[PDB]
Amino acid sequence: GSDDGAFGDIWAYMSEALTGAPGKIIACGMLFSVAYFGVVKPNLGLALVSALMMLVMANGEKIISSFLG
Amino acid sequence: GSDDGAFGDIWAYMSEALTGAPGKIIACGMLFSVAYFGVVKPNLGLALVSALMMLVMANGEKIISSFLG
Amino acid sequence: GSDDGAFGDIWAYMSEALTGAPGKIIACGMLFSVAYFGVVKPNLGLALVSALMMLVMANGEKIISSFLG
Amino acid sequence: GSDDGAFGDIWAYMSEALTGAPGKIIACGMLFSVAYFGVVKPNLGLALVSALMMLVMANGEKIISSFLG
Amino acid sequence: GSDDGAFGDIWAYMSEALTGAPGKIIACGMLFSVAYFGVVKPNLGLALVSALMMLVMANGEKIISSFLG
Amino acid sequence: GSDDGAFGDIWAYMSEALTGAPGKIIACGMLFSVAYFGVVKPNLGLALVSALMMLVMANGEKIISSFLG
Amino acid sequence: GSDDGAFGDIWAYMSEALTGAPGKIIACGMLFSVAYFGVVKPNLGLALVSALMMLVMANGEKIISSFLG
Amino acid sequence: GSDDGAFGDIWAYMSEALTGAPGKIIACGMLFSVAYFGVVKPNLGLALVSALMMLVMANGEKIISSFLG
Amino acid sequence: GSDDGAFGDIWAYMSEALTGAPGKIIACGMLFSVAYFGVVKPNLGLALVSALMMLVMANGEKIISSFLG
Amino acid sequence: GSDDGAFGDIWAYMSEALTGAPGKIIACGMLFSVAYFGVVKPNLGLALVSALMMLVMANGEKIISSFLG
Amino acid sequence: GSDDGAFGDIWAYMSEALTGAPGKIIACGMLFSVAYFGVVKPNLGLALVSALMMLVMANGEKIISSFLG
Amino acid sequence: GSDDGAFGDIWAYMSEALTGAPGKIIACGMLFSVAYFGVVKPNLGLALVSALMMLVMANGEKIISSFLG
Amino acid sequence: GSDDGAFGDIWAYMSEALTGAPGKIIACGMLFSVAYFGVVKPNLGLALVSALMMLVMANGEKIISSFLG
Amino acid sequence: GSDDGAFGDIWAYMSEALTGAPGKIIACGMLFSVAYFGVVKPNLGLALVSALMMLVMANGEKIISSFLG
Amino acid sequence: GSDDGAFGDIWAYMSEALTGAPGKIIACGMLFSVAYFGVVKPNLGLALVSALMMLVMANGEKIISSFLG
Amino acid sequence: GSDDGAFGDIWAYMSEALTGAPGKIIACGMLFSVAYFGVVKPNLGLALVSALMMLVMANGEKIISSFLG
Amino acid sequence: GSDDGAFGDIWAYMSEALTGAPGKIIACGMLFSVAYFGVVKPNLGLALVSALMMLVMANGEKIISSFLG
Amino acid sequence: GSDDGAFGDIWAYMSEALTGAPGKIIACGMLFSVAYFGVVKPNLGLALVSALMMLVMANGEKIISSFLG
Amino acid sequence: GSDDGAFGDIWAYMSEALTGAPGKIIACGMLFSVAYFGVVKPNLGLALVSALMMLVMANGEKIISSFLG
Amino acid sequence: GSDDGAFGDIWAYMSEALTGAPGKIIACGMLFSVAYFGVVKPNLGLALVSALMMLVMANGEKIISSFLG
Ligand SMILES: CCCCCCCCCCCCCCCC(=O)OC[C@H](COP(=O)(O)OC[C@@H](O)CO)OC(=O)CCCCCCCCCCCCCCC
Ligand SMILES: CCCCCCCCCCCCCCCC(=O)OC[C@H](COP(=O)(O)OC[C@@H](O)CO)OC(=O)CCCCCCCCCCCCCCC
Ligand SMILES: CCCCCCCCCCCCCCCC(=O)OC[C@H](COP(=O)(O)OC[C@@H](O)CO)OC(=O)CCCCCCCCCCCCCCC
Ligand SMILES: CCCCCCCCCCCCCCCC(=O)OC[C@H](COP(=O)(O)OC[C@@H](O)CO)OC(=O)CCCCCCCCCCCCCCC
Ligand SMILES: CCCCCCCCCCCCCCCC(=O)OC[C@H](COP(=O)(O)OC[C@@H](O)CO)OC(=O)CCCCCCCCCCCCCCC
Ligand SMILES: CCCCCCCCCCCCCCCC(=O)OC[C@H](COP(=O)(O)OC[C@@H](O)CO)OC(=O)CCCCCCCCCCCCCCC
Ligand SMILES: CCCCCCCCCCCCCCCC(=O)OC[C@H](COP(=O)(O)OC[C@@H](O)CO)OC(=O)CCCCCCCCCCCCCCC
Ligand SMILES: CCCCCCCCCCCCCCCC(=O)OC[C@H](COP(=O)(O)OC[C@@H](O)CO)OC(=O)CCCCCCCCCCCCCCC
Ligand SMILES: CCCCCCCCCCCCCCCC(=O)OC[C@H](COP(=O)(O)OC[C@@H](O)CO)OC(=O)CCCCCCCCCCCCCCC
Ligand SMILES: CCCCCCCCCCCCCCCC(=O)OC[C@H](COP(=O)(O)OC[C@@H](O)CO)OC(=O)CCCCCCCCCCCCCCC
Ligand SMILES: CCCCCCCCCCCCCCCC(=O)OC[C@H](COP(=O)(O)OC[C@@H](O)CO)OC(=O)CCCCCCCCCCCCCCC
Ligand SMILES: CCCCCCCCCCCCCCCC(=O)OC[C@H](COP(=O)(O)OC[C@@H](O)CO)OC(=O)CCCCCCCCCCCCCCC
Ligand SMILES: CCCCCCCCCCCCCCCC(=O)OC[C@H](COP(=O)(O)OC[C@@H](O)CO)OC(=O)CCCCCCCCCCCCCCC
Repeated sequence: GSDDGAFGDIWAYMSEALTGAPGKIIACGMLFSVAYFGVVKPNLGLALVSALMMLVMANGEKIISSFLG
Repeated sequence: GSDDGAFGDIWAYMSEALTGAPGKIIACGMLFSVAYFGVVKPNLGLALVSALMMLVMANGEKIISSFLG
Repeated sequence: GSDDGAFGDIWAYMSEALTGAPGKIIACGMLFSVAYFGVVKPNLGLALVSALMMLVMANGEKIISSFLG
Repeated sequence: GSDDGAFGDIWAYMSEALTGAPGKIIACGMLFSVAYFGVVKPNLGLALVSALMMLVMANGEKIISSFLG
Repeated sequence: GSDDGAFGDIWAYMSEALTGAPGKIIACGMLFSVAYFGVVKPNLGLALVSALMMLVMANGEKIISSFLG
Repeated sequence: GSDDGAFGDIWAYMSEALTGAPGKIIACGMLFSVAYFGVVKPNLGLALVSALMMLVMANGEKIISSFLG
Repeated sequence: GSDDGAFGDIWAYMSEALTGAPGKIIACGMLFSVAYFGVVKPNLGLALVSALMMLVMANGEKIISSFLG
Repeated sequence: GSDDGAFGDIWAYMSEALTGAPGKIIACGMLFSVAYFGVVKPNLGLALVSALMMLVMANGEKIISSFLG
Repeated sequence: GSDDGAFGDIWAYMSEALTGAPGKIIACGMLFSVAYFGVVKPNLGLALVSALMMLVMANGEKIISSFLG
Repeated sequence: GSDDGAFGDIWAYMSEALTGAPGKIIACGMLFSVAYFGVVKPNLGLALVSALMMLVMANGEKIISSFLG
Repeated sequence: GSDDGAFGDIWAYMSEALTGAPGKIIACGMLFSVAYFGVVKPNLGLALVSALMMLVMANGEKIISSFLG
Repeated sequence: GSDDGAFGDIWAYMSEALTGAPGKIIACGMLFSVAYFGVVKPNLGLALVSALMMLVMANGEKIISSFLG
Repeated sequence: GSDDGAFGDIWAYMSEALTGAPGKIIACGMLFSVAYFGVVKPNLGLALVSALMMLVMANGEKIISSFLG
Repeated sequence: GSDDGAFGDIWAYMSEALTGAPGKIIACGMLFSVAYFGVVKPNLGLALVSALMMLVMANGEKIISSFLG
Repeated sequence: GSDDGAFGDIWAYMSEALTGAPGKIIACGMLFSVAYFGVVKPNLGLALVSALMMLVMANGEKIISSFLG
Repeated sequence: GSDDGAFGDIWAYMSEALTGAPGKIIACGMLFSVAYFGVVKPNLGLALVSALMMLVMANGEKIISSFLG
Repeated sequence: GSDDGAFGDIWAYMSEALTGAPGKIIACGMLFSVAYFGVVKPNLGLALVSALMMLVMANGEKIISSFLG
Repeated sequence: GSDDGAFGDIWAYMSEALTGAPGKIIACGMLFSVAYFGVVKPNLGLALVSALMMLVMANGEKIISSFLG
Repeated sequence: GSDDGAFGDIWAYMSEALTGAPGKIIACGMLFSVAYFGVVKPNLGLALVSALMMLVMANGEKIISSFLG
Repeated sequence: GSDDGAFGDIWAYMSEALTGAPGKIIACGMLFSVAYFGVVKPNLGLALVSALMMLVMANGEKIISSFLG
């Protein structure tokens, strides 16, 4: 695929925001949810799941560029 | 089928955009939705489903050209 | 039925366009809709439905010629 | 009824065109509409309805000749 | 009523044409309209209505002769 | 009521067609719809409903003749 | 009211046809519509509504004669 | 009922297609849906339901001919 | 039933794809789901259920051809 | 079955990924879950279950190709 | 209220049919639905609910005559 | 208000029919609808609602005469 | 305003009929409509709306005389 | 109640089918469901519940005739 | 009850399949489940329960025919 | 509040029926449900809850009159 | 409360059936459940609970009449 | 606000009916619904909610007069 | 804006009626609707919404005068 | 209580089956369970408990008839 065109700026902004401020906000929300739901039932496995999800988010642009030429 | 004609340019643009900027934008939206919905209920299977959907998108032009001569 | 006559050219163009550029454009639109609606609710069954619809489109001329003599 | 007379040629042309080029054009339009409306809401039942309508078109001359002597 | 007189030939021609070539042409037009309007909104009930109308046309002479002595 | 008159032939044809070819076509359409809608959500109760509807169709002439003298 | 006069024959024919051949034809049309619309959405309540309507038709002459002296 | 008439060919085609190519296509769609929905929640009871539905389809013509004379 | 006709090609493609590439893709999805859901709760019985479902898929064409003549 | 066709690339990618990077990621997740759940209740049998599941994953393509021709 | 008048026959027929053939048909449909829905989830309480509904139907005329003078 | 005048007879007939034959027919229709809709989803609360509606019908004349002097 | 003049009698008759026989007839029609539409969908809120409308009708003359001097 | 009338044949067919072929089919479906759901969780109490339901089905006509006069 | 009618073939097939191939498949599934669940917790009582369930399946047709006349 | 007015009769009937025949019917239904649901899971606490609910029903009119002046 | 009225017959039937045939059927079901669940875990206390529940059923009418005047 | 004017009588009637006969009827309906829905699922919290709603109804006029001057 | 002019009286009446008799009538209707819809589904949040709406109505004149000079 | 009525046959069958074939089957299951669970831990007290349970089953009809009049 080609990253340029009429929608090149939108794709660039989305890719930068995936690991940028919106992605960091979503990760912080994940951490907040993990901490909050652990008040009654402490479960640190959800922290590992959130870490894996943040790892996927960090590699989301690479996966998208690999699958879509 | 024949890729040329009066609508050849439209079909060419659509095929290139399927794996181009609009397709990448839709894939990034899929990743964003997967990350967002995992704040409360972490589910990494939806990431696999999104990967399969991006794989289908990458092969969409081939499928269309195979089915429609 | 007879494929010739005053409307022979129109019927020929429609039959060729069913599996030609307009049909391919409609199939690409189907794929785009399937990818877009899967952002929030990933459902790969709609991809199978779209594949079946493209299969019907590929055989549309044969069905029409079989039913209408 | 009698197929001859002053309007025999018009009736003959209409009967031949029902399963001829105009009928095939209308059937192709039915297929195109079914494919187009399935982009957002894939519904293959309309394909069955269109097949039944083409079956009725193929037997339209027989029905007309049976009802009208 | 009496079928003879100065207008006997006109009445005879009209009665024969009701189920003859003009009636068959009108029935074929009904079928064409049913097929055409079903491209966007497939509705096979109109086919049943057209069949009933052709049944009425086939019995039009009998009804007229029964009502008018 | 009286089954004869100017509209006796139309009523006779309608009564015979209720359990005849058009009624059988409608019943086959009911079966096709039941089979088609069961692809995604298998529901055999609709088959029982269709059987009851065909039973009503078989007794439609008797009901009409009983209600209308 | 008085059933005789200049329009006595017309009123007599209408009253006899209400439960006669035209009324039976309308009832058969009701049954056909109920069967046809039940192909996609089986609803046997419309059959009960049609039965009530035929019951009203059977008593239409009595109602008219009661209201109009 | 009588299988002949103006709509005899349509009824014959529908009856043959119920257990013919369209019926087989619908059954294959049932099998595909059963296999697809079993990816996340394996449920082999739906396979039994589909088998019963195909059994009903195989006997649909017999049921219709029994109910409608 | 008869495998030929206007829909013979569609039925042939569906039957070949049931045990072909789409069926293999669905089976691989079944295996992926079984492996993924076993991360937290290892359950190898779902593997046996998936094997039985693939066995049913392999015999789907035979079952359909046996039930539908 | 045939591994080629319109969906040949998708099936090839899925088969290679079953024992490739996604399969290895799922196996590593299995190991992580086994290690994590053993903090409070050490149970090494789940390690054997995970080893068996990885063995099934390694032979998943062979099983699918054997069952689906 | 008064049971006579222009609509006396309609009311009499409705009251007799409430506990007559149509009411018995509706009760048999209730029993059939209770038996059918108990295939997957056996629930005999719905049988008691249906018995209570039939009891209400048996006393429907009395209730209507008591409320409406 | 005054119950006499040019429209005194119409008002008297309407008031008597509210709790008379037409009102009883409407109440019987309510009972029939309650029984029919309870075939699939037994709900006896609708019977209580219908009883309340019949109670309102029985007191409709009193309410109208109280509000309108 | 002044209630006398050339149109004093018409205004007096209209004001008396608002809460007189025609108003009572309209209120009875409201009650009949509420009872009839509640056969399929029992909704007693429409009864409250009708009561409010009758309350407005009872005070219509006062409102008109207050607004128009 | 009276078993005769316009709907006497429908009621007779329903009563005979309650303990006839459709009732036996529903009972066989109950047995199949009991056997199938006992693969993972063997529960023979559901067999007793199904036996009680078949006992109710055998006495359904008697119950309906007792409740509805 | 009567084993013949429109649904005689369906009932015959279901009765033969209860102790035929589908019943044997369900029994083999019962045995497989008993063997599989005994890997961690060996319990041979479930084998006796499965034997009793197969005994019930073998006598299912007799029970159904005894309860339903 | 005032118990008289246009709706005095409706309120009186509702208050008398709360502890009258409809209230007793609802209480008997409560007892029947308690007995029925205790077949599998005997729970006599629901009997105490039903007794408390009947106590509330007996005092419903007093509560309503106390809250609403 | 008053046992008479429009719902007097329904209340009488429910009260008689509480200790009549339906109540005896529910008690027999309780005994059957107690015997069945005692195959694996013999517990005769559930028999005492069922006896107490039958005692409550025998006094249900008295309790309802005492609470509801 | 001012309670007088052209709509003073309507407002006075509505305020008196809020805690009068219509309000008492609505409260009795609330109690009936609470008792009815507690047959299957006894929930006395809905009684407390209904008591709070009646408390709000008793103070509705005060709230309206406080908010609207 | 200026409150005087040709339409000063109309604006004054509307502003006074917003918090006057018509506004109070609308608020009482809101309370009645909240009480009525809470019979089946008790929801006291709608009471808070109605209170907020009455608060907006009380400040409607101030908002209008602030926005429109 | 009365043993007759609409449910007299069901109650008679249940009472006869309590000490009949189903009761004997349940008792044999009790004996089989006692023998099976005694392989590892021989406990003949469970045999006495089963004997007491069979004694209760033999007197179940008497207890039910004594408690329920
Ligand atoms: C960075 C450090 C390493 C990362 C952490 C290690 C992995 C941790 C996972 C196991 C923790 C176990 C205790 C969890 C506690 C727990 O209850 O988890 C709950 C969570 C949800 O799982 P299910 O939906 O199966 O849960 C159903 C219920 O059990 C609800 O919990 O489990 C997972 O997410 C497991 C899947 C992660 C493993 C699968 C990963 C492979 C799929 C993704 C591959 C990439 C796809 C890319 C797409 C673009
Ligand atoms: C690239 C790496 C390999 C790809 C990933 C591996 C496959 C992953 C699938 C299983 C993950 C299981 C956990 C998911 C978590 C989950 O809940 O998923 C939810 C998602 C939606 O499934 P349903 O609509 O059945 O879900 C109903 C509810 O369960 C909602 O979840 O499941 C799927 O998409 C399964 C279908 C994928 C498998 C079918 C693929 C074959 C059809 C497409 C073939 C191509 C068609 C082409 C048309 C042109
Ligand atoms: C090429 C590979 C093989 C093709 C793919 C295999 C078939 C896939 C179908 C099942 C996927 C199930 C999951 C879908 C997910 C899903 O939700 O689907 C939604 C889609 C719409 O179905 P309904 O309108 O019943 O849906 C109502 C709601 O459920 C909305 O989804 O379902 C279908 O299209 C089923 C009908 C396809 C099967 C019928 C085919 C036979 C009719 C056409 C025969 C030809 C007519 C020719 C006329 C000229
Ligand atoms: C050649 C292969 C066999 C043909 C295909 C099998 C029949 C397919 C019908 C059912 C598919 C169900 C899913 C459809 C999906 C669907 O939504 O359909 C929509 C379409 C329109 O129906 P309605 O107007 O009832 O729909 C109202 C809304 O539901 C809009 O859909 O339904 C039909 O056409 C049903 C009538 C066909 C059955 C009636 C046929 C008998 C009348 C014609 C007899 C001949 C008259 C001759 C006059 C000369
Ligand atoms: C021949 C064998 C015996 C016939 C089959 C047995 C009856 C089967 C009915 C119950 C199956 C339950 C599962 C269905 C699955 C289901 O969902 O059904 C859907 C279908 C539509 O019902 P509703 O419109 O209430 O459904 C609203 C939604 O639930 C949509 O399903 O239900 C019925 O048709 C029930 C009415 C049949 C019973 C009423 C019959 C009495 C009225 C007709 C009397 C004759 C009138 C003659 C007029 C001339
Ligand atoms: C050929 C081999 C023998 C056939 C297979 C044996 C029967 C299998 C049924 C039980 C499997 C249980 C596990 C299923 C898993 C399951 O969840 O099923 C789901 C499916 C839908 O049932 P419901 O709509 O009750 O489900 C509501 C939810 O539970 C959704 O599942 O259940 C049925 O279809 C049961 C009805 C079949 C039995 C009724 C048959 C009698 C009616 C048809 C008679 C012919 C009518 C002819 C009209 C022309
Ligand atoms: C190729 C090797 C042999 C195949 C594997 C052996 C059979 C394995 C089954 C037992 C494993 C037990 C542990 C599973 C672990 C487990 O939890 O399973 C879950 C799965 C779903 O069962 P249910 O829906 O009863 O589960 C409800 C909950 O328990 C969810 O698990 O169980 C089955 O699929 C049992 C039915 C298979 C047996 C029925 C087969 C007969 C019906 C199909 C016959 C063909 C129909 C053809 C239609 C065209
Ligand atoms: C003749 C023998 C005696 C009759 C049977 C005894 C009563 C049986 C009721 C309890 C069985 C409990 C297990 C059911 C299993 C069950 O799930 O039931 C479902 C059914 C529907 O109830 P809901 O709509 O509350 O259910 C919501 C969900 O739970 C869906 O089930 O429950 C009822 O019908 C209870 C109301 C009957 C009791 C109210 C009767 C009083 C109102 C009618 C009075 C006459 C009005 C006349 C108007 C003209
Ligand atoms: C004679 C015996 C005593 C009468 C029966 C007792 C009252 C029964 C009501 C509750 C049953 C609850 C279960 C129902 C089951 C149910 O689903 O009901 C459905 C039905 C419709 O309510 P909605 O439109 O709120 O329903 C929306 C959806 O929930 C559809 O059900 O509910 C009502 O009618 C409640 C209103 C009756 C209570 C309001 C009465 C006060 C207004 C009328 C006052 C007179 C106006 C006179 C104007 C002239
Ligand atoms: C012919 C031989 C004698 C028949 C068998 C003996 C009765 C067997 C019942 C107990 C078995 C216990 C183990 C079951 C295993 C089990 O889990 O059962 C499940 C099944 C469903 O009960 P529930 O809906 O209470 O279950 C909620 C969950 O526990 C799901 O199981 O239980 C019943 O059906 C009990 C009701 C039968 C007893 C009530 C009968 C009286 C009502 C019907 C009277 C006739 C109404 C006629 C209307 C026309
Ligand atoms: C006449 C003799 C004395 C009456 C009986 C004594 C009270 C019995 C309650 C405890 C029995 C415990 C075992 C039950 C077994 C049981 O499972 O109960 C189930 C039932 C439902 O409770 P929940 O909805 O909390 O249950 C959620 C799940 O646990 C389902 O059971 O519990 C209650 O009803 C408790 C509330 C009664 C106590 C609250 C009463 C105060 C509120 C009503 C005050 C009047 C409001 C008037 C409005 C107009
Ligand atoms: C007179 C005696 C004292 C009154 C009773 C005490 C309060 C009872 C409430 C708690 C009972 C809990 C168990 C209920 C059982 C239950 O399930 O309730 C269901 C009912 C509906 O609540 P939701 O819509 O949140 O429920 C969603 C689902 O849970 C459906 O239940 O809950 C309430 O109404 C709670 C709100 C009452 C508390 C809020 C009051 C403040 C708002 C109103 C203030 C006045 C507004 C005036 C506007 C003009
Ligand atoms: C006087 C005492 C304090 C007032 C009450 C406190 C506020 C109560 C609101 C929350 C209650 C939540 C439970 C409700 C239960 C509920 O279901 O509510 C339903 C109602 C309708 O909301 P939607 O249309 O979002 O609902 C869609 C569905 O959920 C239908 O309910 O919700 C609201 O009105 C929320 C908006 C109020 C909050 C927005 C206020 C700000 C906008 C107005 C500002 C002034 C505009 C002036 C223009 C001139």
